[PDB]
Amino acid sequence: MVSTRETVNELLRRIAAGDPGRIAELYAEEVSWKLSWPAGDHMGVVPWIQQRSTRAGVEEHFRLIADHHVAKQSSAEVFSVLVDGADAVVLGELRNTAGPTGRSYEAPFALHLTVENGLVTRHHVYEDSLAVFRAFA
Amino acid sequence: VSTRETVNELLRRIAAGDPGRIAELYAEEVSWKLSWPAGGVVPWIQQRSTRAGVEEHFRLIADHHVAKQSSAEVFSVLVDGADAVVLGELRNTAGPTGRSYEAPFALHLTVENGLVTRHHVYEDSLAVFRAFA
Repeated sequence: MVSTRETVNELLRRIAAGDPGRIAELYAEEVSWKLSWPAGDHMGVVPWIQQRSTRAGVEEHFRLIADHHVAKQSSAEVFSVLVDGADAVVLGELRNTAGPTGRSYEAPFALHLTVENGLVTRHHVYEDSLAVFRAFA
Repeated sequence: VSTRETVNELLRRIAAGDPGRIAELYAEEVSWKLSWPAGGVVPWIQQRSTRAGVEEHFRLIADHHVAKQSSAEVFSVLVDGADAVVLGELRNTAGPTGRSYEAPFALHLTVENGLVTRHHVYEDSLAVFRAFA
C-alpha cells in the first residue's frame, strides 16, 4: 500500500507535466469529478467545464484545459497539502494565461482528492470561477 | 482543545447564526482570503483582517440571503495538525434579486491556541456573482 500523500504528490507532478494520458493513468475507472462552476455551456468560452465520471473523461479534461492555455505562462503554485486518512486537500493558486485572449489570471483553488488502492477516486475542484471566466470571456 | 474541537465548535456557532458569538472564536488578527477577483454587487465580498470584520461578514451573509429558502450542508471536515478544511455546499437565494444559486465551498481554517487565525474560502464565485448581478 502507498500512502495518500505519496499518491497525491505523484498526481501533482503529472498534472504539472501536463500529459493527459499520464495524468488519467492515476485515476480509477470511475471518478467522482466536481468543479465549483454553474451548469451550462457558458457561451462556449470554457469548454473543459463539463460533467465527468470516468478515467477517459479525466483524460479529456486535461487535454482540453492544456489546449486553452499558454503552457509556458501557466502553472499551479501549491501552498500546502493537507492529508487526513484517504482524503487530501491541495491548496494553491492557478497562475495561467488564457490562450484565446492572452489574458493572464490568478485563481485560488482547493483540490479535494480521495484515494483508494493507490488510485484517485474523487477529484473535486473549488476555484475562483469568476476570475477564470473573466479571463476567457 | 484540539483543532477539530475548535472547528466543530465554529460549525455549531455558524449554525446558531449569531455573528458576535461566531467572531469570538477568531483571533484579533485574521488571515482572510476569498476565491474572488480583487475587484459591491455581492455585499460581503471584500477583504477583512480583524475579528470585528469577521463579525460583519457573518452579519452580512445572514442579512443578504432569503433565509427560508437558504441552506448549508457540510459534507466533510478534514483536519491535519493545526489546519482544517470544511467541504460543503450553500443552496441560497439572493436577497436583492430573488434568484437561487448553489455554491460548493471549501473553507480552509488554521487554529492556534484555540482561536481561528486563518479563514480562506474557496467557492463558486461565478454562480454567486450571477445570482446577485
